[PDB]
Amino acid sequence: ERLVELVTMMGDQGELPIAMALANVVPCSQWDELARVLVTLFDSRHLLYQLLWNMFSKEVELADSMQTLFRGNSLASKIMTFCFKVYGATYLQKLLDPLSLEENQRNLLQMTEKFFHAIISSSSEFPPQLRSVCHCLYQVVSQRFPQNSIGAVGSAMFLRFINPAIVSPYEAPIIERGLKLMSKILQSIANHVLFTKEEHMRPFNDFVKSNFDAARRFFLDIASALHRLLWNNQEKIGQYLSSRPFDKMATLLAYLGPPE
Repeated sequence: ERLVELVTMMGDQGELPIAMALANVVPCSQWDELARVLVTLFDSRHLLYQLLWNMFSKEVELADSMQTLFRGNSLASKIMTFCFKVYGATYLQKLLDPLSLEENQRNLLQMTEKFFHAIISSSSEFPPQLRSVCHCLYQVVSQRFPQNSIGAVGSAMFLRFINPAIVSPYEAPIIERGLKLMSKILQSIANHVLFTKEEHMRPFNDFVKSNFDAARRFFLDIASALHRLLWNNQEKIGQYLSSRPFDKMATLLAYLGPPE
């Protein structure tokens, strides 16, 4: 059963040719899947950060200054969001899994101060396989944008790792909404952005700006086998390859063909 290696020495090809082809080509919908795949199998051959560095580099020469960066779902934010999940569903599980508008306003800060507080002093217990994913992202961003640029790491994390799990504890209205608003405050901190038109959160705009430098310290500290895809897209991930990696692809596949 050496379909297991041959198809892996295939995807893991050096230069990234069969992967820039699977990506430039594979179905828009099938990108959540292509990320589970690409990420999980480049880890195992020790070439992860050649995969991440590629997918980040490209989606950085897009952007238009880096506040559009990694927000929304291209195939690099999906890859990203995956590294985040897999590698850190423990820290975030054991960092969180301890779980009259002047009283409904003196309280949303006493917990937010306490929650955010755990966040930004728990970098000592930050998993080291993630430090390298952030370090990686960090220096790619910096290739182009050193107007902060640690800020991109910080927005990417809070938006797509913490705040997901804080709103809904499903990846781990009374308290549920009492989390969603902390989540509004905490994204405001990460983003270096104040409340304007949305004028019920106007009041916390001073809690937000009091620990934006405090949130950078911690960002700065923590940054320092399916196939069905191939077989179903083979004449197009070969017409692509025409600008012997394909011969290898086309001979391997001639030797297979999946039932379902």
